[PDB]
Amino acid sequence: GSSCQPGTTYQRGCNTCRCLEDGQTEACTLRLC
Repeated sequence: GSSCQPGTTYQRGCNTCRCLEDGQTEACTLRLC
């Protein structure tokens, strides 16, 4: 398995994240929480 499952969506605390196609990178929002 990779560090995230590509295409999955979840939260990191108050931020929303998406696992990118390489399963080793994620796109998150920029809230301070």
